[PDB]
Order: sequence, then structure tokens, then C-alpha cells
Amino acid sequence: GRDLIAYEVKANQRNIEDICICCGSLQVHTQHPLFEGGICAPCKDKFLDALFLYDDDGYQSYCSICCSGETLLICGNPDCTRCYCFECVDSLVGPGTSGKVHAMSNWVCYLCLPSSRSGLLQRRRKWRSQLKAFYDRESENPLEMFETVPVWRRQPVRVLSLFEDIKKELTSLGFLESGSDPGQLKHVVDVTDTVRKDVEEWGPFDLVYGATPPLGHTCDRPPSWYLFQFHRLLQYARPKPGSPGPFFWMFVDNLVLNKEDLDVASRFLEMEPVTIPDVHGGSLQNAVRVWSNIPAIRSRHWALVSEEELSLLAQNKQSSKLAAKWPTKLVKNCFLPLREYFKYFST
Ligand SMILES: [Zn+2]
Ligand SMILES: [Zn+2]
Ligand SMILES: [Zn+2]
Repeated sequence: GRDLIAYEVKANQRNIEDICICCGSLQVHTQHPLFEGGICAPCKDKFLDALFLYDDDGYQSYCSICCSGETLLICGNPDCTRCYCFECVDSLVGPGTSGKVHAMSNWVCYLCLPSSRSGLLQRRRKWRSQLKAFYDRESENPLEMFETVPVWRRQPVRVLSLFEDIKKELTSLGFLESGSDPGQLKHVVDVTDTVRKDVEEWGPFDLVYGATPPLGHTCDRPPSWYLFQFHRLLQYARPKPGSPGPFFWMFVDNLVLNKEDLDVASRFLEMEPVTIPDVHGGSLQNAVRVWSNIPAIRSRHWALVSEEELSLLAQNKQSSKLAAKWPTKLVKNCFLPLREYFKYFST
């Protein structure tokens, strides 16, 4: 029970850290990352499971304290994507707060302002780092995981996109400034003769994107070309050892490389392809294979979509006179997590 926490602290005078501030249980597995308190094993596994999951509109999908996909109290600050529970607030803060909060116009989440006292709800100090320690420690197969970046420290993401110009997208998500001549994104198509100096020369990069061309046979160039090349230059673009900063990459196969090549591409990029489809009316409209080190990209995979189902989406995809414009809406959201590491401007 939740509502049983108040007494459990005001009365029994019991240390918060000994009770899962998430659900209420008293069998805490470890301590909550963002706020002072503990978290039962089961709630922890739910937390991990929703670590960088985002909603199309751009906000954090689940509740910042417990992970309740429903009761959502949004943060006023524009650089904040965090949301909170109705029950969470009232349970840990004070009864009747969620109403007060939902009542305001410009609210500022507890993780945004400094304050640490707010009823029983306290924001751990230097949490962005603690949240890393968490995932790193509690996950059962941790992956590359860069600590999150404070808002006043975030800087413009520098992009390098090969074969495809991810600019329109990145710009709409507010990752790329519009009224800017500098242009922190460099598109490049024929890298056939590019060299490490070239890349190093092209300014340093934060995110390296690549993608095989759709089914609109652009070049005689086999598909594997684009893979390998992306591979090659990816290395060139990598941060000079001793680099702390977050460096992300992501290569997209637009359903154009056969199994053989597909497997190779997975040995080189060193990960199995996270296939993300577009289902409309329970039917597979389009799909796209994807490799990346970006947070949560794997938790976007449809184990459901079979190979054969895909080999078929392809067969029918060639047999038609269509532009086959590249599948933007599919990947467009995989970048949302970066919002927590780089600077954002939609204003
Ligand atoms: Zn719990
Ligand atoms: Zn909650
Ligand atoms: Zn906030």
C-alpha cells in the first residue's frame, strides 16, 4: 500500500530508505536513483524497463518516480521532459497536492529546482550520476551508457550523416537550430575517396548517422558498400581517446540487404538488428532494420515481425512504381533520448 507510507514515517519514525517509495512495499531491493527513498525489487525492474522510453509528443513516457504510464503531471520548464504521478505526488508529498499542482500554469518538477524538502519527497543530490550507477549496477546486461547532461551544460549536437540527410528530421525535433548558417550537421554522399584526415577535418562529431538507400536503386553500388563505408568513417569520426563526452551512432538498413550481408553488417556493427516496423490495422506496412548505441533503441524492437514477413514486405515493395521516399517517421523518434544529453531549441 502507498498511503501507508505517511504513517510509516511520521508515526513509526521509519527511515524512508527502508521502504519502496514507489509502491510502498517494505522489501526494498536498493535505493531509488532520483529521490531519497528505497525501491523494492519488482519496482526496480520496472524502472530499468522504462529508462529512456519517450512519447511522440516529446515527453518522458512513464512517471519519473514510480513509472505509472497514466497519472501524468508535466513539467513547465521547456528543457524538461519529465512527468509525474497524481498518486505519487500525494502519496509522498502531501495529500491534496496533485490537485494544487494540476491547478498551476507554470509548474517546475522537483528535479528541476534545487529544494530537497517537499513533504517526504526529496531529490537526491547529484542524481544524474547516481541514475547511471543504478542502470550500470542493476541491469543484467548493461550497454554503453553515458551519464546524463545538466541543462545549463548541454551544447548543440554535431552531426555527420552519410548517404542520407537526416537534417529535416533532427531539425524538427529541435536538435538543430534553424536560423543558423554554421550548420552543425554535415551531409556527405560519395565518401568513396574520403579519408581520416577528411573526417577529422570536418569538425568533431557527436552523432554519426548512416543508412542504406531505399528500394529506389540509386547507385549500382551494392548495399554492403554503404555498410562498410559507414563502418570505416565511423571509426575516423570517433573521439580522441581520453574523450569523456557522449558519442552516438546509428546505421539504418532500409530493408535492402539480404541475410548474408545482413549478418555481416551485424558482426561489424557488433549487435543484432533492432527491427522496428510500422503496423497499421494489425498489418505490416513498412519496416527498417537498425543498429545503434543510442539509449533504449533495443526496447523498440518487434520480435513479432518475422523474417519471412519481411522478405515479403520487400518483394511487394519493389514490384510497384513508387518513390519509396525514405521511412522517416519510423526512426525519427529514436533520437528522443539524445534530448537528455544535448541542447534543444524549438523556440
Ligand atoms: Zn515497489
Ligand atoms: Zn508515479
Ligand atoms: Zn522539470
